[PDB]
Amino acid sequence: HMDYKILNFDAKNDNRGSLIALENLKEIPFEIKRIYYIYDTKPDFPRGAHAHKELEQVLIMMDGSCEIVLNDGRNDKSIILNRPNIGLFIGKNMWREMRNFSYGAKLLVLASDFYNENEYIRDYDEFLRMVN
Amino acid sequence: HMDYKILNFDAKNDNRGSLIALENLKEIPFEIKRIYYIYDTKPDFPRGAHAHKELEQVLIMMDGSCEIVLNDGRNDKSIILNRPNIGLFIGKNMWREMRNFSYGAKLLVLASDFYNENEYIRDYDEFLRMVN
Amino acid sequence: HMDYKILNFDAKNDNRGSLIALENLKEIPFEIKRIYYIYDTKPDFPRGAHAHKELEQVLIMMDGSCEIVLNDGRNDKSIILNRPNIGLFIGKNMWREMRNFSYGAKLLVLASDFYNENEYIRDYDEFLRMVND
Amino acid sequence: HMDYKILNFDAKNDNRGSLIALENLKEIPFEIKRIYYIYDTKPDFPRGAHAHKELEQVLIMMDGSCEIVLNDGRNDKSIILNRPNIGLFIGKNMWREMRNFSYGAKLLVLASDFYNENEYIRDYDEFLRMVND
Ligand SMILES: Cc1cn([C@H]2C[C@H](O)[C@@H](COP(=O)(O)OP(=O)(O)O)O2)c(=O)[nH]c1=O
Ligand SMILES: Cc1cn([C@H]2C[C@H](O)[C@@H](COP(=O)(O)OP(=O)(O)O)O2)c(=O)[nH]c1=O
Ligand SMILES: Cc1cn([C@H]2C[C@H](O)[C@@H](COP(=O)(O)OP(=O)(O)O)O2)c(=O)[nH]c1=O
Ligand SMILES: Cc1cn([C@H]2C[C@H](O)[C@@H](COP(=O)(O)OP(=O)(O)O)O2)c(=O)[nH]c1=O
Ligand SMILES: C[N+](C)(C)C
Ligand SMILES: C[N+](C)(C)C
Repeated sequence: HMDYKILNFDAKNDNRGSLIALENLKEIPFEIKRIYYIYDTKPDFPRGAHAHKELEQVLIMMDGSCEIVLNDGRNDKSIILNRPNIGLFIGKNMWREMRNFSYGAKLLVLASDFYNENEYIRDYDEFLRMVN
Repeated sequence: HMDYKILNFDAKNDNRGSLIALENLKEIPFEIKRIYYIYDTKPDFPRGAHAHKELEQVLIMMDGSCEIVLNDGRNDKSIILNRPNIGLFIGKNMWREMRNFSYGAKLLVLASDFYNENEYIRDYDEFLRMVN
Repeated sequence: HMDYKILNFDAKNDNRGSLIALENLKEIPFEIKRIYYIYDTKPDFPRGAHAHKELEQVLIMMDGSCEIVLNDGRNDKSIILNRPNIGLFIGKNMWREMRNFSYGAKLLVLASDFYNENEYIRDYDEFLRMVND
Repeated sequence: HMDYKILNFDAKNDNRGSLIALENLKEIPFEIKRIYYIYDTKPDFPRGAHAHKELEQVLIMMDGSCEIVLNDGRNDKSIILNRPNIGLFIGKNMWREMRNFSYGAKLLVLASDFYNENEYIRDYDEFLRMVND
């Protein structure tokens, strides 16, 4: 019982393709203040390796695949994201890395707040002191 | 001088790839209430063919290409979206269609409000009466 | 009539996706000796700008779109490739460019012979001289 | 030692992107008679589940990732393909599956011979009987 959740999204499917709509405090359990997206990824060059005190996130794999590795201080879960109709809710005080990006994989992140470099914990031991 | 704008985004480029961050009332000229994204597109099956009174939008081509065709009531502009570091701001009282989607092209839309089927103008003549 | 053909491919479609199969002297009207693919393309960085007296090619956009521009010494013909089930045969004495690549668009090329840098014409003026002998 | 090889390809990289070239009896250790590509793949809809006495293949993920599962009648070997500059040679008397496709992932296959549905083994039990003669 870690603070993440798999979100299965409802798509409007038709001849012209698929559409997924995600709204503030409905499919998204917070108000979107920011989105960012990561592209030109490579499988040998992983990303993240950080935690956040207050910031909450929803991760959608727009293109390709990756392994999200989550850690709350004790046991740690590997979640593979590889389709656009699934999102990963990442709660508070959660260490995450993203590895094994398929070449050119495109990740989309929906953020509960504006970018704040100070509130990044980029040191795993510092994270563990903060958890305990 | 129609109510659209090309947005050239700043990317943090490094070994692990590219990251673009877009924030409420900074890179985005409104507060995000909703995002939706369109995938499994086809070049022979176009989309949109509608206008909106109040709703404002930012369009980002996450994958592949398409032609956005804009119309405000008089002259009409074709804008080709084909890279993730460019967004298209679509203002108020603007008719748009999206055609010539590359097979499997992925469009991302950032919306200034919650989904409201009533405020869709899906009739071009109705749109023109409303403009004049 | 310029020496190119649009090839419409038959796909085997099920709930697991689509398969296209291309064989020597059947859907491909030559013997594949080499294939090449291009990726990490950019809308603002076009490619091609060469011609070949002998080499026949078949072009397939596996991902995204680009604009193939074909010239046999008269006017440019643009052919948009934006789906994987269409191919473009390009015959002999054909100058070609490929521009307006969607970002990260991928092109597959089935070629009729082994790579010879010597047999490349990479100058348009050289190509017109060659076509006006 | 199972009859597969990981192929590392040399790419020509410039500011216009990357090109990989694959030739008969050079980077590909057979003569290409046919190529096929698969697209509109789904993580939950795996493909393959067949073997071939004669047909040699080279697999390349041009877009996205999948898990190739290889079996010559002993234990499964998983090989992840997730970049376009790696290929997977699959020799004779090899059962293969391809699963955990990223959504819309695209696979290119260079094949040593023309398509023969007759020469396909699409039953695993049939494959073990064949490998235990
Ligand atoms: C998330 C984010 C990052 N950045 C900057 C911080 C770094 O200099 C750079 C890369 O971010 P970084 O934290 O290293 O990325 P990841 O989570 O993929 O490991 O981008 C912003 O400017 N704004 C943002 O909203
Ligand atoms: C934009 C949007 C559409 N939809 C529905 C409306 C339609 O039934 C379906 C397709 O939308 P539609 O307006 O036809 O799409 P497009 O702008 O690409 O032409 O999705 C939602 O449920 N929520 C949304 O936020
Ligand atoms: C087509 C091809 C190119 N190359 C090399 C030649 C160049 O140095 C490099 C780029 O090829 P180039 O002709 O510049 O590519 P394009 O037709 O896409 O513009 O790749 C090979 O080594 N083998 C081949 O079969
Ligand atoms: C490989 C191949 C398949 N096909 C047909 C056979 C089947 O009806 C269909 C799907 O092939 P199948 O063997 O089911 O594909 P996979 O190996 O990806 O599981 O395509 C051809 O017609 N030619 C070919 O060269
Ligand atoms: C607790 N969780 C299983 C929903 C992540
Ligand atoms: C008016 N506009 C040129 C900025 C669209």
